[PDB]
Amino acid sequence: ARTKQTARKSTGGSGSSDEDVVCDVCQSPDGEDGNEMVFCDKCNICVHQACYGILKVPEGSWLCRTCALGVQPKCLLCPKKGGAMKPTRSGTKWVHVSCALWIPEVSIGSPEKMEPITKVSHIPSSRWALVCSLCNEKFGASIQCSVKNCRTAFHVTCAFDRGLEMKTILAENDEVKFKSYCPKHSSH
Ligand SMILES: [Zn+2]
Ligand SMILES: [Zn+2]
Ligand SMILES: [Zn+2]
Ligand SMILES: [Zn+2]
Ligand SMILES: [Zn+2]
Repeated sequence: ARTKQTARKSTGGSGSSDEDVVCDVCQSPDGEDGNEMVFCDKCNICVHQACYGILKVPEGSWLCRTCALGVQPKCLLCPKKGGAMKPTRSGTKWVHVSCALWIPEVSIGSPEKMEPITKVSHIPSSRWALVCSLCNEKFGASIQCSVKNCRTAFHVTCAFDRGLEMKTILAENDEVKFKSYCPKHSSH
């Protein structure tokens, strides 16, 4: 499959194939050791292996789940269509991987496969009650700024699309903490 590669040829020039391409899930621009950035050959999103559950990069074509099934579903947790999505346990509904990761109560189940997406019902009612301060659509679940006593709310996908600071911290047991910061509190 087509992957984003960073290296320097003997011909000179840039050291990256797709310089403006980021992972659709975590928006990082770089592949990592054992963690290639793989393109979907239909919708052209690029995703880390570890962000989407790609155990091994296929030598042939690769399609994301929604393209492989020929569907364009909405996310249960936000109003955005398109992007890296995974199905619920029974296959009837779909959730953005980023929404699932950044909303704490959502479960991924298998770290290797990054699916099924479960425990959506464990999201407390307060996240559904909030109105995203970025798009103002009374739909889906919103998270809040990690700053002390800042309760500005936003969808995960809206946070990514509007340039908010979305931070991941890696700990020694290989768990990952997911933090988010409103515009006023973002570092950049
Ligand atoms: Zn990623
Ligand atoms: Zn696709
Ligand atoms: Zn979503
Ligand atoms: Zn929103
Ligand atoms: Zn804030």
